[PDB]
Amino acid sequence: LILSIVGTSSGKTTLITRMMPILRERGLRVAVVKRHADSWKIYNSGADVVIASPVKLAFIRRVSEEEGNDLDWIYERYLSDYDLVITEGFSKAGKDRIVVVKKPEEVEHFRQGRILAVVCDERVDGHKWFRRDEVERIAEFILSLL
Amino acid sequence: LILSIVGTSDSGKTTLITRMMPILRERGLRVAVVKRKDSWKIYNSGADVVIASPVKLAFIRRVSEEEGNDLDWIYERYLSDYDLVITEGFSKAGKDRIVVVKKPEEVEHFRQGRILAVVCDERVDGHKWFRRDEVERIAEFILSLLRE
Ligand SMILES: [Cl-]
Ligand SMILES: [Pr+3]
Repeated sequence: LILSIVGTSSGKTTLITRMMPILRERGLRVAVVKRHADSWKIYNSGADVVIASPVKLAFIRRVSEEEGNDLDWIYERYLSDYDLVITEGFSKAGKDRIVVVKKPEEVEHFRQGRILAVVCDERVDGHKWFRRDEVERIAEFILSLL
Repeated sequence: LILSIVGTSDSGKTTLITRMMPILRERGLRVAVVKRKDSWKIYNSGADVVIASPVKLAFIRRVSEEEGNDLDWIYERYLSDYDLVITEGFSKAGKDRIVVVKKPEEVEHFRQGRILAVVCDERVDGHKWFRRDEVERIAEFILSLLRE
C-alpha cells in the first residue's frame, strides 16, 4: 500500500512518528518517503555512495528529474518489499491521502488525489474526521486499508 | 565489477577515489563507492526513510550487522546497475584490490584478495606499481580492467 499524508506545516511528522510503533507492532515493514521539491567529498566528486554501519545503511544517489519526481519508480526500484509506504507530502503524485490540517478550510488545498480522511482538532465536514491525538484509531484505519 | 581501495592511509584512500572520479565519470561510467531533523525522528520511530529531491535521493534503512557487513547483499539491493563499484576498505571481504600504502612492507597485510596494483611513492616489487600522484594512470588502469 502507498498512502500520502499531506497537509499544512510539524503535525504530519508527529502523527507519522506516533502511529509508527503501532503499525510496526502489527508486523508491518514501513518506509516513509519525504520529498524536498567526507562522504560528501565522494558524492561531490561524481560517485553515488553507500555508507554501511553495523545497524544502519545509507545510500545516496543522483537521479534524473524524471526519476526523482516519480514516486512509482522509487517504489518499484527500492521499496517493493515494504508492507506500507507513506509519503510525507508528495501531494502532486495523486495517491490516496490523509489530510492533516490546523483549520478545516485548509483541506480544500489538498484535492490532488482521493481524500481518505482528514485529521484536525476542529470539526471537518464532508470527510471521515479524526482528531489529531487519535493516533491509535488513525493507525487502525490505515491497517484496514491494508 | 567491484574493486576495493585498501591500505594504511584513510585520507590517501579517500583522496585517490575523489581525484580519479571525474576521469572515470568522463567515460560515462556510472560509479558507486561503498564505505564504512524530521527524517531522523521518523527513522527513530521505526520507519526506513527515503528523502527525495529532483536530482538526489537518500535511502536510510535498518540492517542486521551481517547485512551491513555483506558487500554482495549490498551490491544486490543497491548497486546492480553500476558499471563500477569501488569499496573504501572492506579489505577482509577478499575483492580484487588496489593497495595504497606509505611503506612497501605494509603491502603484506592486504593479501586477502587479488592485488591488482600497489600505490606507493617508493617503488614496490612483485606488483604493478604507481606513485600516489599518478591519478590519471591509475584511473586508466581501472578503465583498462573494465574493458577486459
Ligand atoms: Cl583498508
Ligand atoms: Pr469519531
